[PDB]
Amino acid sequence: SMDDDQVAFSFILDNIVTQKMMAVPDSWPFHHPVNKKFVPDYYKVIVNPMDLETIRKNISKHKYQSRESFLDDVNLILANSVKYNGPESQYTKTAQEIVNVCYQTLTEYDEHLTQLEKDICTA
Amino acid sequence: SMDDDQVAFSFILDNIVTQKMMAVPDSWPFHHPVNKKFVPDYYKVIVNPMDLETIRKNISKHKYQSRESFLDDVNLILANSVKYNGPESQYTKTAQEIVNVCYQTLTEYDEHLTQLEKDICTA
Repeated sequence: SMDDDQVAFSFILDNIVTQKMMAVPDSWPFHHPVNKKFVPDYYKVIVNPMDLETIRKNISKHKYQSRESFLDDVNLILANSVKYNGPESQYTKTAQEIVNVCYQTLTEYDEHLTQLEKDICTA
Repeated sequence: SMDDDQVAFSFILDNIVTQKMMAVPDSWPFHHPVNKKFVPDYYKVIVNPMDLETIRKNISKHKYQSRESFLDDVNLILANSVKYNGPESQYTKTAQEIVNVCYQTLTEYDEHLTQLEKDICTA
């Protein structure tokens, strides 16, 4: 955590979220936990909610040491939207675009992220 | 088929399935229709089953003239796994890697696929 390699890794993840994922058009409903005021049954339907703010808080606490656990939480946003909104919902298409810009940016950064992941583990 | 644009389009889709999607680790359960011998209630729960072999058979018969109909079947695999296995299931995570690498590869081939789609449409 105090390790600069961990901090640099978390910093890159945070910027995937703020520069790319939160920039998806109409993505605001995914930026924060679902508000039960407007979606009253959400937490009765969805057992493990996930949203971009929760991921950013995990990043700020250095809870991700490799990209797989980060991508697992990102993917959960989409899977939850398939369950709640439906597989063909406009919201699900937006969530898949959030996933796509994340996944594809992770691919672009593969060699950089691999080095950081190794240096986090070594430390 | 004798239309070379359609054949080339299908050929590219087929290679997205065999080179990328079927190469996902532990993805074999998605390669063929679910075997009810091992998953006895599957077809009682899932009304529109889908799998990668069925998609490949559709590709061989040139069912897809654009990426949209192809993606509809790809996303149906994921929708079925969210419903049957749950949003957090290891199987759903595998399905999401299949879907995610599919979108990423389609984006990589965008310039080829857009031209082919237009040349199929004009005819």
